[PDB]
Amino acid sequence: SHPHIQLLKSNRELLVTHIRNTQCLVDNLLKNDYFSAEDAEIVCACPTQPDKVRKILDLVQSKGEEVSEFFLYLLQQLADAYVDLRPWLLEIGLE
Amino acid sequence: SHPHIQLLKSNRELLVTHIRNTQCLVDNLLKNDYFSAEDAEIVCACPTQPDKVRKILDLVQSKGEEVSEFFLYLLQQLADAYVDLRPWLLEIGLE
Repeated sequence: SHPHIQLLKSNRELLVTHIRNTQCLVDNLLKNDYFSAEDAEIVCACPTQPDKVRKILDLVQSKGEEVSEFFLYLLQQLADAYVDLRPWLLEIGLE
Repeated sequence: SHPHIQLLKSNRELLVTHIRNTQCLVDNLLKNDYFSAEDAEIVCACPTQPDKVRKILDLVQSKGEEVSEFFLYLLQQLADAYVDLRPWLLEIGLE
């Protein structure tokens, strides 16, 4: 079976509505040779963040289980990277 | 005065210990023409994440108030980008 692909296909709405930045995702997929320039360009053509997430998920899924697993670990990494600053960033406090 | 520079210089330890990824930061500073290739290379030479954060802060600060403000808004943006996935990513559940 493909448990990581299934995770993406089964929780699409969560991902589509709750990823507010797709550039870090594309940049990392490019750097690690999972996305081509072509793939990034296709994602670029999608105007809105939700539309872009949909495209990214569609591409990742079609590339298969290993790319899907890599994507989920990337999300984990990114979600953890700056999370411990969240309290301070409210206190300072930015517009 | 330089309130955003002061914010970086006064909360260095928080930032140095609680930023776990510097690549998104460098990538965005490069894309927006605040960092040169030279600057990225200098950050690259720092082995550990804490060492890299120190270097990034030093460079941002020396570039001045507007770059410091941009940096703080970047941290805000990045901290918000995937934060709403944090509960799900525990549930699934990755290594």
